[PDB]
Amino acid sequence: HWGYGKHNGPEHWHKDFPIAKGERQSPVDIDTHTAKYDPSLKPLSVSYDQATSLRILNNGHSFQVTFDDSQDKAVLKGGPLDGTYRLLQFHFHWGSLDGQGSEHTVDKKKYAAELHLVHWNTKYGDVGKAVQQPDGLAVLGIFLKVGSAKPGLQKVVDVLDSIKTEGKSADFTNFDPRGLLPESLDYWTYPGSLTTPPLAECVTWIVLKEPISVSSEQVLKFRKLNFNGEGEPEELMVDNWRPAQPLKNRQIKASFK
Ligand SMILES: [N]S(=O)(=O)[C][C][C]C1234B567B189B21%10B32%11B543B645B786B917B%1021B3%114C6571[C][C][C]S([N])(=O)=O
Ligand SMILES: [Zn+2]
Repeated sequence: HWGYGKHNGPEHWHKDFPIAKGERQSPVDIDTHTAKYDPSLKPLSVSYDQATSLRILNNGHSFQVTFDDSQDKAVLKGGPLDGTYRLLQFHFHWGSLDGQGSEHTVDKKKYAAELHLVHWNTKYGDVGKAVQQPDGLAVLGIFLKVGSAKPGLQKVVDVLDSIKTEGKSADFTNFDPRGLLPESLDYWTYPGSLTTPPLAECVTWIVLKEPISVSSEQVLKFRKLNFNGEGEPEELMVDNWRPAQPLKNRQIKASFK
C-alpha cells in the first residue's frame, strides 16, 4: 500500500505503477525564465457559481472536498483547454514545516502547500474513462504561503477534527470554492500526470502564478490529520507531496508576460 514514507513513498511507486518513470510525469519545477509566454493562450474560465459540495473525506493520502459532477455546475473551460471540464473534488498537499509541502516548485522554491482542483473532460462522460485519455483531466493548482488567514478556507479547517483518520467523512454542503482563488488567473500550463497513483498521464496542468496566503493556525490544522486509521499507530499526515519529476521533452507555457 503506497504512501509517503521511507518504505512506501514516491521512490517506490514505480514498482506498482511503472508509468512513474514515464515521459509526462508531474509535478515539475517551473523554471520561470524558460517558460514561454504564449499569446495564443486564452484567459481561463472558472465558473463555480453553481458548485454543489457534498462531503469532506480523509482518504489516507490527503483530505478532499467532493462535488456533484452529474451536471455542468462547476466547470473549467478556456485557457489551454478544448471543451468543458467538470469539478470533481479539491484537495491539498502540505509539509511538516512551512518550507516544503508544494508539489510544483517555482525556480526551485517550495511553498507550504498546494491546492489541487480536479476536473474531468465531459466528452469522456465519467472520470474513470477520462483518466485513460491524454486530455481527460485538468487540474488547477494553487500555491499556499503562510501569512494572513484565508477566510474562505476556515470552514474547511474547522471540520478537520471530525475526519482525523483514514476513511472518516462528513457532510460538507454549501461550500463555495471561489473563496480559495487568488486575484489573478495568470497561469503556467504543461501536459502531465496525476501526482498520486495511478500516476496516469491524463492531465493538463494549469498552475496559477499568484499564491494564496493562509495563516499558521490554518496550516497547523492540516498537520493534525493522520495518515493512519483510527486505533492504529498515529502518523501525522504531513509531507504528502511528490517531488518534482523530469521535464523531459515538454514545454511549460505562460499565459502572461
Ligand atoms: N476509475 S478510476 O479509479 O481510475 C478514477 C480515478 C479517479 C481519481 B485518482 B482518484 B480521483 B481522481 B484521479 B487521482 B485519485 B483521486 B482524484 B484523481 C485523484 C487524486 C489526486 C491526484 S492529483 N494530486 O494529481 O490531483
Ligand atoms: Zn493533488
